[PDB]
Order: sequence, then C-alpha cells, then structure tokens
Amino acid sequence: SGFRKMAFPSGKVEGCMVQVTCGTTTLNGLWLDDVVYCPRHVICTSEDMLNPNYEDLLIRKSNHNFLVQAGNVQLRVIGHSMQNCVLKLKVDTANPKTPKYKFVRIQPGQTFSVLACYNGSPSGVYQCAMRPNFTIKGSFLNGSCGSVGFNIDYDCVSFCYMHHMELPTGVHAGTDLEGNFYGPFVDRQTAQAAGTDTTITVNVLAWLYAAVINGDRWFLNRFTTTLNDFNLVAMKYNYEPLTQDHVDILGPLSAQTGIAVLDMCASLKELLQNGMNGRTILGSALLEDEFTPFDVVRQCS
Amino acid sequence: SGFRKMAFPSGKVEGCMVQVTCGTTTLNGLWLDDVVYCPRHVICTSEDMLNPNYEDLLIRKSNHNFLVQAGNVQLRVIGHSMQNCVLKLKVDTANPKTPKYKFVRIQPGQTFSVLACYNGSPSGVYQCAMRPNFTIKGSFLNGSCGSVGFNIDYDCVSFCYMHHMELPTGVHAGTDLEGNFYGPFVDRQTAQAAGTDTTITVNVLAWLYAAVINGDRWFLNRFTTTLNDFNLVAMKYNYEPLTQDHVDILGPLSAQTGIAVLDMCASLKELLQNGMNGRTILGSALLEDEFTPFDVVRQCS
Ligand SMILES: *[C@](O)(C(=O)NC1CC1)[C@H](CCCC)NC(=O)[C@@H]1[C@@H]2[C@H](CN1C(=O)[C@@H](NC(=O)NC1(CS(=O)(=O)C(C)(C)C)CCCCC1)C(C)(C)C)C2(C)C
Ligand SMILES: *[C@](O)(C(=O)NC1CC1)[C@H](CCCC)NC(=O)[C@@H]1[C@@H]2[C@H](CN1C(=O)[C@@H](NC(=O)NC1(CS(=O)(=O)C(C)(C)C)CCCCC1)C(C)(C)C)C2(C)C
Repeated sequence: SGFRKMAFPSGKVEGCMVQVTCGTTTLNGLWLDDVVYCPRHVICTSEDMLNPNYEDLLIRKSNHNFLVQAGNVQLRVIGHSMQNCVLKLKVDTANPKTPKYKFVRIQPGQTFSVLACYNGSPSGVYQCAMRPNFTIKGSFLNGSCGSVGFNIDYDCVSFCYMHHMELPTGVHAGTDLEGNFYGPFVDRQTAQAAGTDTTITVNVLAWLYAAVINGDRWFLNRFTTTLNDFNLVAMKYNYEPLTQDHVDILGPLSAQTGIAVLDMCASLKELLQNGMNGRTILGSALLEDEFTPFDVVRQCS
Repeated sequence: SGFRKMAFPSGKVEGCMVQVTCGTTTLNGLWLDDVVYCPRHVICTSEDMLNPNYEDLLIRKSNHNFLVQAGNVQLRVIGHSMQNCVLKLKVDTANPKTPKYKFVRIQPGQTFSVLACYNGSPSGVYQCAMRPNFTIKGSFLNGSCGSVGFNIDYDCVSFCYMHHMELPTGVHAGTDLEGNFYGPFVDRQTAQAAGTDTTITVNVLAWLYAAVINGDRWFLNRFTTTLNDFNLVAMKYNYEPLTQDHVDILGPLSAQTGIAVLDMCASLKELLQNGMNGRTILGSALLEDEFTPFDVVRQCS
C-alpha cells in the first residue's frame, strides 16, 4: 500500500529530448520523426522579448542559425516553420527512438508528468496538474524551456504540455504541442495576470478516498449533504463546483470504500470550516488537489 | 524556479525490469547482463512465509520452476543461486539494454528514486528517502516486490534498494542489490519492530534553504544558536543530532543565500517550539525532511 505522488516512466520521452541553440539562447526541443519542436522565443534576444514580431524575427533566420544536438549526434535543420508559438525545425534524420505518440490538449484539473531537462539532457521527472487558471506549479530553471508534459495511455505517449514561461507568482505556463497557450497568456515579456486560482474539488475527494483506502479515516463524519448545499460552501472557499459528472467519475472510489460521494462531501465541508485541528491526512496538514480520480485508482489497482 | 520532489529519469532502469513467476507467486526482477535479481521469497507459498527455511525450499526448486519474462521475450534460466536474501537467476540471454551500473548501499538520510513495477511492467516513478530507522515511505501494492531504487551518478546507474515487505505502520523495507536488508528486518512473516523514527535534521535545513532561494523567508529570525544548544532542542522533538559535517555539507546552500547554518538552526528551533502558526513553507504546512542538500543544490543549479 502507501500513496505517493507518482510520475509516469520517462524512458520513451528521454530518447526524444534534444538541445536547441539559436544564437545566444539554449533550451530544449522535442525530436519526433524528423521535426524538432521548441518554443518559438528561442530566436529572440533579451531585447526582442519585450515586444517581439515573431514573423519578422523568424524571417531574418536561416537554417544554419539553429544548432540542434542530441547528445553527440548533430541534426541538420533542412527547414523551419512556426505553429502558433512553437518552432518546427525539420531535420534530415528521423529519430530512431520515436515512440508511438499523440498530441492532446488536456483539461483544467487533469494531471501529467513533466520530464524536466536542461541543455537537452533530462534532469528529473515529477507529476503536475493543470490548474483551473491554466498554470502549473513545477520546477523550471533557466534552460528548462522546451521540457514537455505527457501521459502514457495504454501503449501511447500523449504529449500535452511544453514549458515556455514563469509567472510572477512562481507558477509556470506553456502551450500544447500545437503551439496554443494554456490560458490567456502570450509569449511576450509584459504584465499578464493569471486568473484567481481555485481548488480542484473532485481531486480533493479522490485524495480523501485514497486516505480512507490507506487507513486514514478520522475525518469521516456521520453526516451527508446535497450537491447544492455543498457547492455553497465550495464557492466560499474558492473550491470549483461539483457536478453529477464528478460524482459518476468517483464511482470506482466510492464503490471500493462503500462511502458515497455526498457523504465524503460532508467530511470535506467540515474540514474546510474547522480546519484539520493539528492532524494530518496521508502525511499532509493541507488538503491536496493534484490527484485525479484516475491517479488514485491507478495507484490502488 | 520552483521546488518539487523530483525523481531521476527512469529510462535506463525500465529496460531491465522483468517478470518473475515461481509457482503461484508473481513479482518483479532486475535483469542485468545475464542475471535476474529478485527477492528470494518468490519461492515461498503463503504457508512458507511464516517460518521459511530458504535453503530447503530452494533445493526443491529446479530451473523450470522459474518463468522469467521481459515483455514478450522469454528468458531461459540456466541456473539459480541465493545471495543472502535475493535470488540470482542466471539466464541464457544477456540483456542488450544493460546500462553502466554499480551496486551501492546507501546511508540513512540519503534519497533515491523508485521505479514501481507490477508484473514486470513499470508503473511509475517517485523519490524516497532511507529513514533513520531504515524504512521508506513509498507506494507498493501486491506485485510491486522486486522494484528497485536507484541513483544516477554522472553516467552510472547506482542501484541501492530492492523492495521486499510492508511494515504494520504502512512503511516499507527491503535490501540492497547484494541481498542485505536495511534495518534489523528478516524476510519472515512474524512480528518485527522498526526503530523509533527520527527527523533528518540536515535535510530539513536544506529544505529551508530551498524555501529561502524560492522567496519564502517569513521563518528567518534574527537570532542564532550553537551546535550544542540546538541539539538539545533536536532530541526533544526526535530530531537526529547536527554535526560539523552536516554544517560543511550545507556550505553551498549557506553560501548562495548568505545565511549561516547556525542562523538557520535558530529559525528551525522557533518552528519546532512554536509551530507554523497557520502559514506554509514551499506549499507545505509541515517540515519536510526528504530532500538532501544534494537534492536541493541539484534543483537550484
Ligand atoms: C526559457 O525559455 C528558458 O529556459 N530559457 C533558457 C535560456 C535560459 C525561459 C525561462 C525563464 C524562467 C526560468 N523563458 C523565458 O525567457 C520567457 C520568455 C520571455 C520571458 N520569459 C519568462 O519566463 C519571464 N516571465 C514573464 O515575462 N512572464 C510574464 C510577465 S511578468 O512576469 O508578469 C513581468 C511583467 C515580466 C514581471 C509574461 C508571460 C506570461 C506570464 C507573465 C521571466 C524571465 C521574467 C521569468 C517570454 C517570451 C515569455
Ligand atoms: C511482495 O513479495 C509482492 O509484491 N508479492 C506479489 C505476489 C503479490 C509482497 C508484498 C506485500 C505487500 C503488498 N511481500 C511479501 O509478501 C512479504 C514477504 C512475506 C510477508 N510480506 C509482507 O510484505 C507482509 N509484511 C510482514 O510480514 N511484515 C513484518 C511482520 S508484521 O507486518 O509486523 C505482522 C506481524 C505480520 C503483522 C515482517 C517483515 C518485517 C516487517 C514486519 C505483509 C503481506 C503482511 C504486508 C515476507 C517474507 C516478509
């Protein structure tokens, strides 16, 4: 037993991470088939970042201005193009370690694994969640842009995220693998507000079920609630509203524990109104909302 | 920036995880060169677990009683032997994905990455620490025995742990890759007490430096302490004693922040005596002790 924040095995993704250097900037790229994907602001100087015309900047770039490197292998760029915010660098060599993959755009509240890399070399792996305000709380230093987020579906690598920027809060923002940013953000160095962040309610309940599965039951109360009355408490504490879909998703967790979703919501109502009173849940003194119901079921079966 | 619990890339280890089935038991094995390493109690029935004579049990086993499987490949066992608590199954095929590796026995307080597997297939990756009482807090279901812990040193995979058992506490215990158990534990299903667990003090200080690097400074006080006076507070709260070696190890973190180790210990003294008063440090309402000074420096450079 035991419950830990767990990331997918990164082996299939490590063989796709390359180094991309354009002039003075070095970051990471994703090498699938014969294209290297990377954030388009690799072509920007520190001055260009303030107000870039990416179409004009890319025009002044030739193929030889991009030094792509996969370990010791050096990949020829035979062309370059732009897909909304990502630079697609066509190379003369197909990646022999290219896995079976898809490009997916995940929903707020869903989780994924990030393979943090620096100068094209993988550094570490950790699990993240797409916050309701379309940011993520990760660990990205200078040189980590281009690192990708992914899920492993059956026998398929589903790329969902590529890191671009850091927020004044300390949270991070990026795009899908088609270059479309998650959230209202644009790749320009200017003031941009992230939305008020809320707590993923269905994730908290899935995490409370994980605690019940692992023996932690002190928060279970013998009261129940309604979807309306709970959602009144939820919006007071900036918890995102619970729907009947969320109840159905938690079905496998409620069936395993024999505790209905509306029963668990009464326990969560008490925890929000009274706090934890000095106790812990799964070794945490705070409510955790970065485990999807799938993540919990994945770690219990 | 940002600070997250991070595990090493698992690609080099995934290509070594195989399935080991002996009679009715299925668990994981480690396929290096031409040997498969796995916990020796794979040969035990549920009845043998209570009081096993592993020498007598292994004698009744032939080579054909071990079904080893690497995905679809089926590996011939051409011999079997015992190295203290691990079964070494010699196979007729050398693993072509064998990386450069060593077998190391880590110290209490050090961390490593666990590649959790089930039926020989990798499931997830997460970071763990060898507690002072030689247990670990991981996520191991039925079928996870045989999963290994490892560090990646420069260009070398240092295997340090193989999972064997679960404790009544919910914590886990295992051996090094030479079959020697961490802690006083034996591979027998009988009452065995783990030692009183203590908090890794040098790890807490490294985690407090990480918070200072990432902007969290509310706990810094303008007092300092001595190594003696702090160790008096440390033993009261079951914190393991701080030595001059621990001070020297934190050198890179104290130099980056300009905050001496004895200064940070006065902040930790206040946090233990007064609690957190409702605030958080790096998004946690509890003191974290599973980040080594190396882990923090690794995530900041
Ligand atoms: C990344 O490309 C990288 O790893 N580069 C390698 C070469 C070193 C790099 C990583 C930076 C954080 C470690 N990313 C960037 O350089 C991006 C691109 C330029 C600016 N940043 C960036 O991360 C900015 N953040 C930023 O500008 N964020 C905002 C504006 S803001 O922070 O509110 C402020 C007004 C500037 C204070 C704009 C984007 C949306 C969020 C807010 C920092 C370098 C300041 C962290 C691009 C094009 C965004
Ligand atoms: C592992 O081999 C596996 O994944 N097997 C696959 C086939 C399903 C398996 C995992 C069990 C937890 C998920 N490990 C074991 O079967 C080991 C071996 C037998 C018993 N256990 C084991 O984990 C025991 N734990 C246990 O006996 N622990 C103690 C004794 S105790 O828990 O205090 C008690 C007195 C029994 C209550 C002995 C070892 C040291 C710690 C205490 C449980 C199955 C009960 C979890 C071996 C040889 C230890």
